[PDB]
Amino acid sequence: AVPFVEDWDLVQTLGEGAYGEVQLAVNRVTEEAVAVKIVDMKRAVDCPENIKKEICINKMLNHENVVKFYGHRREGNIQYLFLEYCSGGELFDRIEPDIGMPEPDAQRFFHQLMAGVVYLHGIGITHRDIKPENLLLDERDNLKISDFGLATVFRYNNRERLLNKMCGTLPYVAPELLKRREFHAEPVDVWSCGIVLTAMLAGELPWDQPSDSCQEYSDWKEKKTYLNPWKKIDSAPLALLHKILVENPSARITIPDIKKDRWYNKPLK
Ligand SMILES: C[C@H]1CC[C@@H](NCc2ccc3c(c2)Cc2c(-c4ccc(C(=O)O)cc4)n[nH]c2-3)CC1
Repeated sequence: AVPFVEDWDLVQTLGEGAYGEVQLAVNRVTEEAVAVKIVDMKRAVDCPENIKKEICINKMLNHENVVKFYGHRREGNIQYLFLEYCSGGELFDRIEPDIGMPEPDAQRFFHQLMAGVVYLHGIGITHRDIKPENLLLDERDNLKISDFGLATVFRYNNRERLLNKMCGTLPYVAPELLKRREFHAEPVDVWSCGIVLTAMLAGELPWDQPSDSCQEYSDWKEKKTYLNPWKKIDSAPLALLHKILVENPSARITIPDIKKDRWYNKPLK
């Protein structure tokens, strides 16, 4: 038994918000770095319930493109979650405003993103809030899906549960969430991934939200890809977006088919 190995020093605030804050912790002995999410179980139906679900889901996660879950510590009202420290930071910061990033980097990040999503969907888990700020990068620039505070189970005992809860982030949310009472979970995550792809290649989001009243969204459905925000995206990745950002979730391309898309399998480019 090595003394002090259980002592972690909080040396930097990684993130802060409703949930509370995320601090970088370094092991007193080994100097190992991890991310510690601090969530004060206040209110009632709030944290006490929400944080418990987030924990159960994290305990199911084990994939190279998903933030690792080390464990959790509860000290009365305060709840501590020991998660993977990704020194690379948020993919969000790798996105140059109005520019994006080199197509090959985006393709690489997109490959890793799909890998993570396939994994989650494979074990019946939907994230429900995929966006650049939740996509982390490690020291080698490997994409990691993070924050399962909005995640939930959509498949259990081989039976799919349709969803109806409106959650996520408007710019990334699928249109069916704003138009239908119930919807299939998977196409919703594929959609947000497409908006993330769009952001990586153009450095701007296509619309405030996917609805009629939204100008750019209507233009997209009218295929006005000329000059408009899609003007900055090469034709190959654009052909993929045309298949992902499809109004009808039933007609939307699935991940197995995205894996077959030409740009997706295009070397480097
Ligand atoms: C304070 C300044 C310097 C650091 C910057 N942040 C970069 C950064 C670097 C490494 C990070 C995170 C952010 C966020 C995070 C997480 C993380 C894991 C899991 C969750 C979650 O489960 O919700 C949230 C955040 N692990 N590693 C990191 C912000 C301004």
